[PDB]
Amino acid sequence: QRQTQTINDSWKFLKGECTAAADSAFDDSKWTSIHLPHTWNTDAYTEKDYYRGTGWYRRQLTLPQGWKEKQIILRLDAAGKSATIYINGKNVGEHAGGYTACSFNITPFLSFDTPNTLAVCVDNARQDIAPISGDFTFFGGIYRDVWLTAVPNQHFNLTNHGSDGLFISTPQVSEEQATLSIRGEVKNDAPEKATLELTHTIYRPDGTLLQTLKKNIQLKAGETYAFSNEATPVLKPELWTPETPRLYRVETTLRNRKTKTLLDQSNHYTAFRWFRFDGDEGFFLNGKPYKLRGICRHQDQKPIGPALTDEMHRRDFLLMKEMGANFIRISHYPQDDALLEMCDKLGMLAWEEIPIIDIVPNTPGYGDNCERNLREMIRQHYNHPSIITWGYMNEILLVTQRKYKTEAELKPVLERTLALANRLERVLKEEDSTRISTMAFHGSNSYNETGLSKITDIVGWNLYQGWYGGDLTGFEKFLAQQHQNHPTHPMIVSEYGAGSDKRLHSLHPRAFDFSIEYQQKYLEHYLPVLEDTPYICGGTHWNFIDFSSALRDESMPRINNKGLVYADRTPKDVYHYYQAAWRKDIPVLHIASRDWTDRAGVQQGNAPVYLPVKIYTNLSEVELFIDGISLGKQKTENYTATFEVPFSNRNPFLFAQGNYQGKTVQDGLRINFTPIPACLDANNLKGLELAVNVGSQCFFTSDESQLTWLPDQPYAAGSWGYIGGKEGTAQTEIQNTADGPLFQTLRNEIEGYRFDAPQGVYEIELLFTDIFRESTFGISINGEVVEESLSPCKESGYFRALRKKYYITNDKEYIDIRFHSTSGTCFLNGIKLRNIY
Amino acid sequence: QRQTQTINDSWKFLKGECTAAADSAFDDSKWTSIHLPHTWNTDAYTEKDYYRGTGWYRRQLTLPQGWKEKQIILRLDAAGKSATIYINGKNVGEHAGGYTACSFNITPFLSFDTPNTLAVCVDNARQDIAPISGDFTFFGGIYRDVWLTAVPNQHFNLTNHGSDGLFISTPQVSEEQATLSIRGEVKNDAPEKATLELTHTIYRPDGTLLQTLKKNIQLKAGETYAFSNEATPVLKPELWTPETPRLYRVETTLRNRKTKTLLDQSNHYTAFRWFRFDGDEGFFLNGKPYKLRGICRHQDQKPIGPALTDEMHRRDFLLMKEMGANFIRISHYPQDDALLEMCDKLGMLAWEEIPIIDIVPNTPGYGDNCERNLREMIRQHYNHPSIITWGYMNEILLVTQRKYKTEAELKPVLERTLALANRLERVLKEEDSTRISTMAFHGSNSYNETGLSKITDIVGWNLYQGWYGGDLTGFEKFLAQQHQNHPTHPMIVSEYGAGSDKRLHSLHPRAFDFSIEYQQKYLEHYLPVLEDTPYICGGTHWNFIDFSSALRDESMPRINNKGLVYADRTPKDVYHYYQAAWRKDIPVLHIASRDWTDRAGVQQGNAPVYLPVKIYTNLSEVELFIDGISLGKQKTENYTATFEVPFSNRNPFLFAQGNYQGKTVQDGLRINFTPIPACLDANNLKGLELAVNVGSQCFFTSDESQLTWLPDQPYAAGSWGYIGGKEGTAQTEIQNTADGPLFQTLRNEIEGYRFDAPQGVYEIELLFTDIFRESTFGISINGEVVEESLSPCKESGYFRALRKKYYITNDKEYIDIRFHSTSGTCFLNGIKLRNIY
Ligand SMILES: [Ca+2]
Ligand SMILES: [Ca+2]
Ligand SMILES: [K+]
Ligand SMILES: [K+]
Repeated sequence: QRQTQTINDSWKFLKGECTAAADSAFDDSKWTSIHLPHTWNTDAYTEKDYYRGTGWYRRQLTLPQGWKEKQIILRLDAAGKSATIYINGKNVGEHAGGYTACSFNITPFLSFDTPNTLAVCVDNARQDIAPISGDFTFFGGIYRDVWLTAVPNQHFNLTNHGSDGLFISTPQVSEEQATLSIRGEVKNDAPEKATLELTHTIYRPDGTLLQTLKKNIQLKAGETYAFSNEATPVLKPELWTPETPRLYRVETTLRNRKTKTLLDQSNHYTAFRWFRFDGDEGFFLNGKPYKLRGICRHQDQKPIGPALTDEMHRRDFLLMKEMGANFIRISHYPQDDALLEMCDKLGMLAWEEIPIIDIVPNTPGYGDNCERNLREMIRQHYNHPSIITWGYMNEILLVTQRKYKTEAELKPVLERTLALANRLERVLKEEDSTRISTMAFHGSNSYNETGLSKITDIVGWNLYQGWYGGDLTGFEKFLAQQHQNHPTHPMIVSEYGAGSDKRLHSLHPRAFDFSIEYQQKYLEHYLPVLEDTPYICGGTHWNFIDFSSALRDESMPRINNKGLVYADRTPKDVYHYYQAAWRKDIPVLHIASRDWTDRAGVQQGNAPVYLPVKIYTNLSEVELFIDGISLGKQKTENYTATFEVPFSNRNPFLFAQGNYQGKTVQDGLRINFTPIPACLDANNLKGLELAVNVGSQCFFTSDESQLTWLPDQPYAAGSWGYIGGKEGTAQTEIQNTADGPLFQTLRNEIEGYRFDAPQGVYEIELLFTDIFRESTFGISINGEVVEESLSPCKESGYFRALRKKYYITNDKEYIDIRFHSTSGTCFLNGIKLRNIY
Repeated sequence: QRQTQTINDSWKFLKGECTAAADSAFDDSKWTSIHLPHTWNTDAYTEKDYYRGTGWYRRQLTLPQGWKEKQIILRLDAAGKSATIYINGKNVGEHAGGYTACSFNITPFLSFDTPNTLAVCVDNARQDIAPISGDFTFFGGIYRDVWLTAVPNQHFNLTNHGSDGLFISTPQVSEEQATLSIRGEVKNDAPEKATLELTHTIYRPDGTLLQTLKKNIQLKAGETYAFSNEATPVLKPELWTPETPRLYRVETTLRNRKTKTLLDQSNHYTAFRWFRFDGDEGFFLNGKPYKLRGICRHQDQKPIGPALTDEMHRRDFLLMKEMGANFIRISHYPQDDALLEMCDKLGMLAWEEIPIIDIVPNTPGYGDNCERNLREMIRQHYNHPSIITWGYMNEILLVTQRKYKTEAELKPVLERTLALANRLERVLKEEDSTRISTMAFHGSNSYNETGLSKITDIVGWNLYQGWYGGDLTGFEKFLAQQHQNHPTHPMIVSEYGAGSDKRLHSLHPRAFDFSIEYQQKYLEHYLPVLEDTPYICGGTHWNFIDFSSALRDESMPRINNKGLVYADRTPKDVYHYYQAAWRKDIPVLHIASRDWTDRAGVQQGNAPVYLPVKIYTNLSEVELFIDGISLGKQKTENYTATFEVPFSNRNPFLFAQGNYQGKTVQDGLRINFTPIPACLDANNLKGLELAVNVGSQCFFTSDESQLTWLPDQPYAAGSWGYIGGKEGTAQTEIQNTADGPLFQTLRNEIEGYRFDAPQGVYEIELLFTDIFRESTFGISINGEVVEESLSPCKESGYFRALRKKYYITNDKEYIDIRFHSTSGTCFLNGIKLRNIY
């Protein structure tokens, strides 16, 4: 019989090279105790320069005596980026690739009456292994399951590109009938021949038997045997869709032909579906038009990296499925079996790819490792009915076009690129003729002009109009252009998204302020275009999660914040916009304010402060209440509705309801509101901490201090605000603060800041960061100099926070701060006023 | 005149020893760029052995030309645990004590032509500085503001024990009139004699001028002049309470006698109140009985330690004040001026102490440094009218009596201890006769038998009956016996609390399961005893926050989790228990399920799963709905009501309402519910992840995977559950897992675990941690051996997680897992079951 179990436990780990670390008798007691899955790159969640290099893993293998006559296969499901396996000091094998499995028959190197030592040397510094470039962290270590499989001396091949050795397909599929094809290899590692019986048992979705195939076979000592048995056509077969994931189990059994002793067994699922892509009418599943509703998903989770356990992969999947998605771009690398098991069983169409990104370098051996990862991916994930397309390149021209400008420089790189591309297209269709090929392009017509877009069956456009420049309307314009010029290339929008940050909100959202509201604006424009345009087969949203990308700065450094859920898998409000549009079966009513629970605003006297509250819903009409008071009904358009809500009380309870298919549907939540006075006097100063996000139109709420910094406002008599200057913005990371975004916007060429305020003693905090890589200025308040010559970049350097507090005695009816430029410009990034006496 | 500003910006930091790190011509370019406040000890949030030792801070000081003729005073508000300060390489001064400020006149060391170097050597290893022991982390670094103050040559004394140099008190206070005493010192740092005018301006709470006092003073060169001025008696003074914090501003001004030019100015608050502690009748404020409704507050915040900005101290105060507290025990050390400012101005009585804890060591200079720290605390904080008592020792016999059990070992230690207490009591009464002295005891009568309880004006008892032993009712019993045996000693319950973990919930809460429910049970019992016993002055709940204590393991290692709010200052549900009991002015209606948003339970058929939902409120009657369905109106007792709630749907909306003072009050929220079947079959197995918290009556929801592990249940025909064994519990930290509490409980001597499940292919995961520091045992599943000789402690060691996954083919109608001992005992800490095929 076959025994499969993990050996994820009882490991020792050492970061860095170490000579003698493979030896049986090496002393490792001072090493770190760990448990797989593991990564040594949690540093990538704070450090841009994460450790790329070597690390050593050691674990004892003490073999069970019942395995004395079995073959022992070791499987590493992934290790980034490469691994060399030692058993008792003997090199057993090596693997190149961070996202595909590898397996080794380790029987010869094992003892059965002594301890055996397993030692894995892992390296994520190697430049001959994909990816070498791309918008994510190249995490090092053994971050998927590690298995031991013991099998009898005759068994199915388990050392074919780390796969299961068996491959099931369906050559023909129609409403009326379909045909099955069960192929694989049997291996005999006994010293003598053997006569076997092979059995293929096929079960309907409902568990009952549909058919048994039997074929007797013989193998001589040390031979591997290739079979390929068609099956009786299945009549009126139950077809698979994401919505009806009908699966047929196929159980393949290997027994000794005389004694009928069971030897080895291996189960797989199969399904019956066909599909095509149409440059004019889109995607067709089982003959019917089918809009692909997709998201892409990276595999990491802050702060553990990609060392996820399998229930986390399943949790991720439940979230994408409850949102209503029917398609997933598994990108940019092949992901855990735990995930693909769910796309088959619970139902999701799948696109899977290997990470060849940005630029084909002239690195010796790169192309060859790429082709092996393509074969590994395809052979390992071949039996997953959910997968309908493989891909191998994503934006392969992006860095190439940035780094090479002349036609002379482009020439050799475009040739390398077009070569590797056609090569892999051939490797793909040689490994699998049942699925579609695909490539993903950044938003450039040069993928057409260079020839790259004639290569695959379908094309993916990564489109960011309205985020990385352009207009939101350029998105549908870019796609209509591609469709008139290239009407036979069927298109998927394989990427679109906008960053958001829970700390930032705006009544006037713009791109690259990273407010919750701009990302919503961007997605609310993109999604109907995807749903209502026939030559768009679908879109895959980039990305389902906020994910690790150590090289990024922007509002959340080390993080790509374009997710629909946060890194911990709490959903952003906009997740429920997708749900409203994609789940018609249930009611969706979501007050879109879980991202905006700590609100502030400038208050005229005692009048209520108006701030928008948004609702995502599939109901047609919704009514919103604040502390019991109705704010009327509103008809939904585009699954959304905004109310202008009067905030007053400090802990208001928001409540929404509406009718859906005859049932009443409700939602509610409490939030926090703090009014800030527009006109300071001695009463409203008690307990006031007036804090302004100078140079920005966003409310910034610290997640460290819970303080909200108000949008900048110009000075008006009776009130407070800035005098002169223009808004300035950076996306570079700011040292020495948790509150990056507050320092990344500033009022440049500022002339003053004024507070009309009563006489007294005041605490003034000034926030500076020089983002213009020289500025020197003096600061006076009510005619007294508080800085003679402040130069933030000479004190602290560029992109580094300075917070300076001053105690100020106001003997006037105002607090007038003036800036006196002497070099460069005057700038101010934030200001906070408190009355002390 | 006077200019005060921070120099928190533009610092360089190096951890560890460094030679010549003080020299101006040192190269610190490869040091770390940091911004004060800073601690080098964020490692304490993960590591138990956090680094204790030396750290170096360097800054350039470039002085304004307008300061050329002024005295520059440098003030460090805190450095843990000691600081030595260097100006341009020359030792300026030293300070011992991590929680009090220090100040130095650095004018003689500075130049105005060339830049200056400020270097600070900070050390958190010195054993001659308190604390040497105690249940919190001794963070190193400069974690409070650092100031420069430039003053003219005649100025108020700023180098008296780091204080403001002024001392204002009210020698007599009644409702009819009060006296006011305004004292301080003036320093003439000029080489020439000076003749000055000293002005005190006293303002009513409403801002109007009440009195101007004026005296001429004359100072020789270099002289320090002590003034003591008595104001006119204040008639019908506005009395201060936490509910009415009326403050009188005292403005003290120094003028050049001839030219009338203003030289220096210092503002302070005084207030008029008197208080009294009675052994029979408790606490009296301004003649009226007053119950002290207190909390304690540590000053750290995960993961930045004590390096809080001042708006974070203000945030903490607001939450404390919104809860209804009127008393804060500022422990175990004095804290930020930003905190005491809110106590005076927004209203909260205060006890403040220095950290002499656990054992008076036999260390030279420790007594001397404790005395210096007590003088510093009283002088630096003398002018805060909220402070009504000073303390200096907390549980000073706790470690003494653990370490020494023989009278010969105890005799010297008790003499050292009584000597220091008696020393510090007279220092306190020397420094401040306007305030009560206090000492906090652990739950032992030895404080009475040693005479420690005879030293201070009042005594505090730290009491944990129902947490660290005993029954809940032993709390009121311990207090009653104290009161009858020592009726003249007035009593505060100065610590009481119980740990809790958002991940743990129990329908049968018990001590040290760390469930949210047990902490509620404990506090629901303690609070009314505090409210209703007359001879209890009040209590200070331990603690307001979950806080850093590196030596703690238990359910959240490195964290003391007895908070009313989490480390990030999100409130626990029980925070609103206090709010309902203590706020009469606002309505309080809180569904107690923000701590329990991810529910799950065992479902019989399609019958609904019943789970308690608690409500905290000061309403007399509440009505709970679930998904629009009402569940009745309940009468509240002890500010709480519990409903038995039927859960079926996945995303239920809970809604609560009642009446308060005529108006309708509401609350509501969504949570998640996952039903787990009691009887497994083909249908309900698809999508099922049956996970069990073996050997515990707690639900455990992982905050990493979001999966809930069910309380254990014994096997029953047709269902699933354990067979044999007893429950076992460890508080030691579990290596190699984020889900510690799951692995801390187990079924010891277990015999099997069984699921009545259909035939198929199942994934079983078993969880192991040996907690008994030898067990070896075998495991079989339906008679198939899966482990011949598993010894968790031999493969991994004690208190380390093992997660083993097995794939098993089940030909039967049950899955039967049996354990077969060999050495030690069999055990299981967790089990999870999925159906693959
Ligand atoms: Ca896995
Ligand atoms: Ca401070
Ligand atoms: K700003
Ligand atoms: K357990």
